[PDB]
Amino acid sequence: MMNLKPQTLMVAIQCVAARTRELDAQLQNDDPQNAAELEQLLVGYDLAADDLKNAYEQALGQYSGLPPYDRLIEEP
Amino acid sequence: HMMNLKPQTLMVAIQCVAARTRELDAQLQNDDPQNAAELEQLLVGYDLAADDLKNAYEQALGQYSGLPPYDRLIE
Repeated sequence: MMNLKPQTLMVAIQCVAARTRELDAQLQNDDPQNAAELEQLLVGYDLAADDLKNAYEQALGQYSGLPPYDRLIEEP
Repeated sequence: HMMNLKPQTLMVAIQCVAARTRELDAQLQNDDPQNAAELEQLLVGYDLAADDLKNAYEQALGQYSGLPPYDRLIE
């Protein structure tokens, strides 16, 4: 039940967004490797991303000066 | 007592940060010191996040049954 620190939330959000773009790039490759498995992972990454985003929207009211959420998830 | 992140979110985060940390460690052995300072600053941050994640996941291991050991996540 503890909260995560806002700094932790930024690191996690940026990390999962990058991993998500990495797997999307693989899947759009001409002859894809392990597609079923990448799609299963991506379900999980999206759920984690959505949960992080909710926690960050709380942080924005509590810790000053944080970037807008759309900046953290920018490509790049 | 309020973000209420799900255990599974913490698992994905833990794994993601451990992987990004190994990536930056690898890059530091490529023999290009150009941005070594910058990668080392980032690595401090990644380690801080990893510690905070680890704390939170240990709470989860106390509230819920059948979650994987922490060490399995960071292998």
